[PDB]
Amino acid sequence: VMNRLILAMDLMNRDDALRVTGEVREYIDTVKIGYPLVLSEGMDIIAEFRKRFGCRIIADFAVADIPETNEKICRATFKAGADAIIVHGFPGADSVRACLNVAEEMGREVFLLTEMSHPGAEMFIQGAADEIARMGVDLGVKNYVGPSTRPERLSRLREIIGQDSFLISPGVGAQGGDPGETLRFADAIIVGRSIYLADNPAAAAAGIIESIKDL
Amino acid sequence: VMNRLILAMDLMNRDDALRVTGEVREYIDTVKIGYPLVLSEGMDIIAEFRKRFGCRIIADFAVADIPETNEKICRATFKAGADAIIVHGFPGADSVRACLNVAEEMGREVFLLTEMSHPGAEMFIQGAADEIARMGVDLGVKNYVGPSTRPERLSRLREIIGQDSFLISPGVGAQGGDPGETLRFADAIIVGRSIYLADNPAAAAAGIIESIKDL
Ligand SMILES: CCOC(=O)c1cc(=O)[nH]c(=O)n1[C@@H]1O[C@H](COP(=O)(O)O)[C@@H](O)[C@H]1O
Ligand SMILES: CCOC(=O)c1cc(=O)[nH]c(=O)n1[C@@H]1O[C@H](COP(=O)(O)O)[C@@H](O)[C@H]1O
Repeated sequence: VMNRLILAMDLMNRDDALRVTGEVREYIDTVKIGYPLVLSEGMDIIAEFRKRFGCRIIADFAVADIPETNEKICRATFKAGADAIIVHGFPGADSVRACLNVAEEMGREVFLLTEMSHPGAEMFIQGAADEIARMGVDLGVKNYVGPSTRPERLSRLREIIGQDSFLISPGVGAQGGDPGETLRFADAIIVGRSIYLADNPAAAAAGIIESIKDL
Repeated sequence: VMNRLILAMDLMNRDDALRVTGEVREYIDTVKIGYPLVLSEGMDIIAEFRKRFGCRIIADFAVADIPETNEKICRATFKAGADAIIVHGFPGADSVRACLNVAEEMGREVFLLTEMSHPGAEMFIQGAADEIARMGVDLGVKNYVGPSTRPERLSRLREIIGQDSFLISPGVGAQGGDPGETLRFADAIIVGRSIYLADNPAAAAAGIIESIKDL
């Protein structure tokens, strides 16, 4: 992805989300849109962004339901124009496979969320995360999400998935993660608040990128 | 809830969802709306149903993100008129607490999803589910979701949460669960396909209810 930087656009107002995304578009080719924006402004926001900005859109829907419901969510999401969808692995292999099947049908991609970045991830997800990643490998998943806040975990994830899999990583900036350290293991970093709450989002993005280029 | 039966309205077309819900409304007072319908028709569908049918709406959004994102999802969902939201416990206590805080702010309810009903739930969720339920109890959660497909698990869940907590249970009918057995432990059952794919949804609902009344 451009500059190895993915914007997490979690503003909840269309006007603010369009302003910030336009201001930083010279520095990214990929925007992650989640439920904060979609549930406030509608699924049509995905195609609007995709067209306006000529970006890739990752729908961060943390998909975490039974196979039949996951199927439906994925189909609605790809019908709305998303390039990829983020799926939890904790519901197990049939739930993941359901999403992979729809992505295969519709020519899209699944990202498997393996271990989360926030403190509560230590309670239950972290102990399962290596197995969740191995399950991904055995299902043929090629794209993964793991935590900037724990680069030792992010290194173990990378070890499981191999060098050819694509790994993106949230938790940079606001949550405490570091761009450069995270990019030792991840292919791209996700950044939300450190850019979209900045007084100058373009300057915030540019500053991050200047630290990425130095790598 | 009326007749201890909650409709899972996972049709993806507004006209079909309104037809079926209207046909079975004499038999329920509570509809569960999830992402299949909301991502196809918009969040406005919640208030439309709530008003048209004078039902309670549970937003089944399987909320499974970091605390700050969960906050945003909950606020958008309650702003849309939902009475309650379903939240995963697997992301840990801070993610759950974030949802509880918004519900307290907005006079709404959280349901904690503890153990899922599909086969893949055995991989990772089932081994954590008793702890997830105990975490719920220690956070003050009063409403829970557990699986009709495993009534021995559903009994253990009930044992943890006590007799005063409210427990609802999906997996009845299509997934193999039985109404009467499930209602030995759950206060209400969730039913989707066995009603909404039936040639006569009202007759399907009535048949289920006639088996519930016999209990
Ligand atoms: C939960 C599914 O989505 C994610 O991508 C995600 C997983 C995770 O472990 N950590 C994480 O922060 N994210 C998401 O990535 C974004 C992080 O934004 P920020 O902390 O503001 O830089 C935000 O949308 C959050 O919901
Ligand atoms: C995943 C969050 O939501 C749920 O309520 C849920 C959890 C679970 O373990 N099992 C389960 O079936 N559900 C939901 O409950 C509904 C079951 O519908 P059905 O099987 O058609 O009777 C459906 O919306 C499904 O997504």
